[PDB]
Amino acid sequence: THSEREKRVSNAVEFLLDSRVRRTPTSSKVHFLKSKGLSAEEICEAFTKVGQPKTLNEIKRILS
Ligand SMILES: COc1ccc(CN2CCc3c(c(C(=O)N[C@H](CC(=O)O)c4ccccc4)nn3CCO)C2)c2ccccc12
Repeated sequence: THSEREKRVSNAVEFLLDSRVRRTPTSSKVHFLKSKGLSAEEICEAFTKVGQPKTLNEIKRILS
């Protein structure tokens, strides 16, 4: 069964794949994901898993 970390990342992946979401800016999505309890590293992992890679620095800059 999945760890809580795995559940967060999986939920994020399914989110980032939605067609409406894909049209929403990166910054809004990153703030959203942080509101669901994802760390910057977990957010960065989800973006890579869907083939929309972002640097960790980019995600950190949004969250700062
Ligand atoms: C920041 O921009 C937005 C946030 C939310 C929504 C609403 N839903 C879009 C589709 C969607 C959502 C969610 C979602 O919020 N899932 C959970 C919520 C929960 O269980 O608390 C979740 C997502 C990410 C991380 C953790 C949990 N999942 N999916 C895909 C499967 O339907 C949320 C948006 C819809 C259109 C465009 C932008 C959206």
